[PDB]
Amino acid sequence: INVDCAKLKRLLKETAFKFKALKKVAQLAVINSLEKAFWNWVENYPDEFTKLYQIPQTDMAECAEKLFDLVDGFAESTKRKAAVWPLQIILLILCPEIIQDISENNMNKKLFLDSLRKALAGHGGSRQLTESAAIACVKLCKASTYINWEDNSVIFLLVQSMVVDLKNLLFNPSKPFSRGSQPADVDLMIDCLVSCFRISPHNNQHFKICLAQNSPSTFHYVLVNSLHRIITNSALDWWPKIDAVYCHSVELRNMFGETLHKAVQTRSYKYLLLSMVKLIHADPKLLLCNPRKQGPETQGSTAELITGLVQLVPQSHMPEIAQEAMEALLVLHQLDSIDLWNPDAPVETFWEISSQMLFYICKKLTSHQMLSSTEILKWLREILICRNKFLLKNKTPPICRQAQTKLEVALYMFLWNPDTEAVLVAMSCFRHLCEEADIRCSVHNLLPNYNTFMEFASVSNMMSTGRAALQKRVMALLRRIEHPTAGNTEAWEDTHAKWEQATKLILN
Repeated sequence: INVDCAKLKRLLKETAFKFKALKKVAQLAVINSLEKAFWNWVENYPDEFTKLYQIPQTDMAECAEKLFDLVDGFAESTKRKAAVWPLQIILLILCPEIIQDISENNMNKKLFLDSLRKALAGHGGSRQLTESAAIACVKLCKASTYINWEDNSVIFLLVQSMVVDLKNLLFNPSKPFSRGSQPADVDLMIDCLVSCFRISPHNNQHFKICLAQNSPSTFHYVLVNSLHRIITNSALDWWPKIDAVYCHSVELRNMFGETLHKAVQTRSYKYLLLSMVKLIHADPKLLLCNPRKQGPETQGSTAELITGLVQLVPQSHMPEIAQEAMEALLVLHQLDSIDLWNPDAPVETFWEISSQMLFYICKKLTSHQMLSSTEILKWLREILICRNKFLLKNKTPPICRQAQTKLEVALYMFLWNPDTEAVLVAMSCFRHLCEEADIRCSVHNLLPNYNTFMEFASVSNMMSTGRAALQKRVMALLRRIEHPTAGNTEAWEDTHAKWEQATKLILN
């Protein structure tokens, strides 16, 4: 439920005065709800928590102390004590004066708080107390990033955060004993890392310990997920940002290379690659706002990245990854992002890599029939539009006419495709091809059969019916063309070869 500050006071007051003698197993779920609602109160209301640290409403603390006392009595230092500790911590955050006071009756708070530090180093005790202390401290760090430099617990934050009692339990390159139910609570991990970044942006040890190659790739998954979170969940901790992260980038475009090489051939590499391609979808600049090794021409870095993406779209072993690779390659082709592909002379490198990408796509597409093919075909539509705009925003075929002809080879070869959708999409995107030829220039000697292509646009956008009637319409418009082309002839020969194998197969 939604909970505001006065509403929170009402909730905790009501639960407080009736919180006597309630059932312990009932009180466990009560404590869990009391934990959960506080975060919603944090997230929806931006600055009311800020106000708490300027004008202390002592009524909230007075209400919270009774809950403190009964829950502390409820522990008896048992396993239940663990379930005390997270909500227990939140409470202290809700008493700004007793934090300075704790560092007569307030001595009771000391008997967990120092004990908290005593359990934060994992000194003695059990694993359960250690884990619960870690969860509580992570929630503490997550809370205190909403404070704006009042320094009440920011000094206490610096005490318990950059201590290895927080780090070396979680960010330890070896001994990841974290828990047994899950290999590592990546939500716990991500909250600790993200909070530590948004406290000290220019500190870089915690980035370094996970971006190491000899570091286990679980840390790498944590890092890429955390970067996606920083990309998305903005406006809170608004003063840190990814701009300091921009420079620390070369090992990312490297790590993409090694992980892609592994994913060509445990099993979590798939999830890790999925996360990285999702991040590339999230922000284009990060992998390429870098020292441009694309500038060196022996192997262009941005070109290498694009080819590494393109190697994934035809493969159906990892179909969902193909869906976001699809999307990411679409996003890189945006009007702003392509300028980032090369700081200097972006036009040549952009056109070369776009021509190479269409060549590889059309060759692999005409090579064989795949299940995703129609979707891939739809993708080509958008790709064409973007590069069309590019030339219009700009106003040479070493390879461009080769991939150009290989495009309409695929268009004609899908004009016979059994599925209706592929026929509609190809017969639609013929207009994009002819409109590109229009933007190139009149006489249209560069592209013959132009009026037939406009007629393809019309026959695309009258009507949708059964397969047979559109087949006759396609037959008629194919009959109506008159000027031979290399692409037409090549498509005919390829279809003839396919027909020979098909008929030989059918007869036997």
